[PDB]
Amino acid sequence: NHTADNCIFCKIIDGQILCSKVYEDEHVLAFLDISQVTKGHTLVIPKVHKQDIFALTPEIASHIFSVVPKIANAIKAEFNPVGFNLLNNNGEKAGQTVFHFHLHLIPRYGENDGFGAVWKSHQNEYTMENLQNIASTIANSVK
Amino acid sequence: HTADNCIFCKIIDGQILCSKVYEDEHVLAFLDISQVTKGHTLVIPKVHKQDIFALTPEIASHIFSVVPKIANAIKAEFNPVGFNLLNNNGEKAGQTVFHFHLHLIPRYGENDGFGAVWKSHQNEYTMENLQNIASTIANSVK
Ligand SMILES: [Zn+2]
Ligand SMILES: [Zn+2]
Repeated sequence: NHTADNCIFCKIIDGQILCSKVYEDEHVLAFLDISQVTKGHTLVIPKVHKQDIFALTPEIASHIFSVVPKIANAIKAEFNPVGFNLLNNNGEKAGQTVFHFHLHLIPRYGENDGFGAVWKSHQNEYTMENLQNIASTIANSVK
Repeated sequence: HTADNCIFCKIIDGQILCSKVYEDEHVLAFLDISQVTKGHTLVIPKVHKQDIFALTPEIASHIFSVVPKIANAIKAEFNPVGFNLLNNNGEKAGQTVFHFHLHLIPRYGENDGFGAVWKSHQNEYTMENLQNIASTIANSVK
């Protein structure tokens, strides 16, 4: 459904589409998200087309994340944000719009930011027994 | 914030219980007791680092290397419709536990306790503005 040939991020990697580049190495490319939900909003992507988190190998995942602190620190040093978020969306129903794995690096400046997490705990819907069974179910499936 | 007062360091040290999903030499993953969605899991380094800015490349790679296999296990078991990763740094960005950690959040639908407010500012930037912003960041990367 989402092939490399039709992928806009692969087109950026291949230079057919322009980007405002923040960092590049053999494994990853980082460039500004044109939406700029906050000033300096940056995307970190693997050069190899992987659709979402479930398709990353350990090596690609390592290469992607290994550059995040240095990029976050650069944004921090230059724009002095009060906070910072990382976000990744997988699946149309979870907000994914470009089907090439990417992490959003989002600096926060305060009250008037374009990003915010709506967050609600469902803690009391679970007993101790329930959590133990959810945890072992996941644990036993980890490859 | 200190390492001796850190809840996650206590869990790593076995002074506090957790619902363990995965552990290796460098990382520990366990359920977030808030369970914003069923199977909501935290992945944390065993070494105390407060936030994204204090991670070394080596620690960052250890953390993320195991995320896809944990995300896949959650997906295989509960068939979510989607999935999000979230990390909060600084109290103004939502951080409440001061030991770096990633939230792995499966998504099922309308009862989900995670959502994003997302406001584009695309038309407030020219190409020149974006070029200058990017260069400023690029030149500051150490
Ligand atoms: Zn692609
Ligand atoms: Zn700690």
